[PDB]
Amino acid sequence: IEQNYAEQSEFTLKAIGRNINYVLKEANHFSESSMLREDIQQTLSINHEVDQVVLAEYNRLLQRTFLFYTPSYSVHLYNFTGQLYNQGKIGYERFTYESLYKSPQVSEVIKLNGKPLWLGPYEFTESSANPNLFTSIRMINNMGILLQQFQFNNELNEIFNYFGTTHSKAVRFMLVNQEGLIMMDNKGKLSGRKLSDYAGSPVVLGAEYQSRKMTFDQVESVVSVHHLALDDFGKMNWNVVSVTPWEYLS
Repeated sequence: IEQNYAEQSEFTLKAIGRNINYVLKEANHFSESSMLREDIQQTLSINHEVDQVVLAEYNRLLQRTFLFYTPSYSVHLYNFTGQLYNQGKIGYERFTYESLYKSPQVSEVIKLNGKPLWLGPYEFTESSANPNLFTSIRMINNMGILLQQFQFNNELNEIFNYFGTTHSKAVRFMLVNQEGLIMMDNKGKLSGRKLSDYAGSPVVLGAEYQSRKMTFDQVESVVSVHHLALDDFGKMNWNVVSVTPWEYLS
């Protein structure tokens, strides 16, 4: 039960990592296809306020274009001349034009030069109504910015259960960024909190695979970590962390 669970855990965490990447790639394909659309580009090119009738027609285009992809939750489309269009599912946060125009993330998006910036749960400081959302931001065409939020709780939970509940359903899985922010907790208890506040010993974030026995949130456990190879100049610096009760391995 010694080396065996480490064999199993390294495979499982890597598979979880690949499947999270697949979810993002699928959202990327969805964003790419939507933003190539002639009609999407056109009204964003408008450098001035539009009629209320043209607005409601563009809102309906945004609804039909962006909100029928299952995990799509909201879209904000804006230029730097004062125009902002947004639609979304029930409960979505409407961001102010100022907060989007001035957001520090904008500078990073521009450097990515069309590629998407992904912000995990709790990573997008401007998005405080619904911190569980993932956020994708990309430059669209020197012209505007496409800012999308996604509900991925179901999809990531399925990934955890499919690839990592194989031994026990007792296992906790977390997505944790480089600062130790617990972006998601599959037990629904620790989201938004600090990994160092619940792990009794250091957890080596950033490692390909590292495993250590320690107390975690009051349970003697094996804690394993796998860094996702998704980081881009220190953005998207994410890790999968699993916590298994030691009793299940003794």
